[PDB]
Amino acid sequence: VYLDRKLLTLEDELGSGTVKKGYYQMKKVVKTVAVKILKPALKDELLAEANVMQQLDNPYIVRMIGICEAESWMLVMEMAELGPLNKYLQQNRHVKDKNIIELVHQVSMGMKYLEESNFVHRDLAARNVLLVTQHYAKISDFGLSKALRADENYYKAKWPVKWYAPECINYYKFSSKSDVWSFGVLMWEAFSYGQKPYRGMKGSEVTAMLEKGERMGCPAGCPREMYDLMNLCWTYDVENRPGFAAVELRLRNYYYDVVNEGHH
Ligand SMILES: COc1cc(-c2cnc3[nH]cc(C(=O)NC(C)C)c3n2)cc(OC)c1OC
Repeated sequence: VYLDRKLLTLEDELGSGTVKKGYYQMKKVVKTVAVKILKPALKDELLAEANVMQQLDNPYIVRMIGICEAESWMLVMEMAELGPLNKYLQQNRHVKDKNIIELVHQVSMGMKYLEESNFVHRDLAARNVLLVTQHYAKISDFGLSKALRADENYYKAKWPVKWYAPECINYYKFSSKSDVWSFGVLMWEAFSYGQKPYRGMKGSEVTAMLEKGERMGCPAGCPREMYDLMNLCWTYDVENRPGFAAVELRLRNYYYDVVNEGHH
């Protein structure tokens, strides 16, 4: 959890606090890492972030190496060389539909685990799915994430409104079902090859559209089954909206179906 700064080697910027690629000399190897670096509230956020990641043990969730205090406060995590899913698909338009399915199923597996762990993510978007390889996705960015109280199935709170469920907007209530809503948006982005959802619309206009029972259209080349899954994620009523255990299963099965044809 606590790291020796002199074992860390930063490069002179992935994004902009800032995220920078670095090297942490480990027990025997040198490990490539991503380092989140800050510009009191800001410092406690980072430790809260680190506390959440510490509690999570799953192949489809970014792993924290530890925290560092030097020039600035620094959060050191495993590196995802291919970066954010939305950018990847934007620059790689010929990624196959099967490959996209495989990646979003991987995200659902990570989310299924987060649910069983009683954590809400609250920033689940394609920008926060990071690619270790073209066939290996991990969930990142636990800056807004909350551990649910033992006696509550939701957390009561700028928001990424286009990814938030009606109950988040209407009642400030975040649950795993809210994350499922965000996952639908993320699915939409993945099949739209990393285009922004609700193009040209303001936050308030989105809320209005959703209130009328309208949902985003089926992306070009997206299988009807995956668009059916998207819309089910976008179930307005929280009770009728599926959980991640159901979602992961629907994706597991349809991925295995598609794989079977790739041979047939
Ligand atoms: C390889 O290209 C990029 C890679 C990354 C990146 C890679 N590995 C990571 N591990 C934890 C991260 C992390 O905490 N990321 C937060 C920014 C979500 C994180 N971000 C981020 C990028 O832009 C943000 C990139 O595009 C230049």
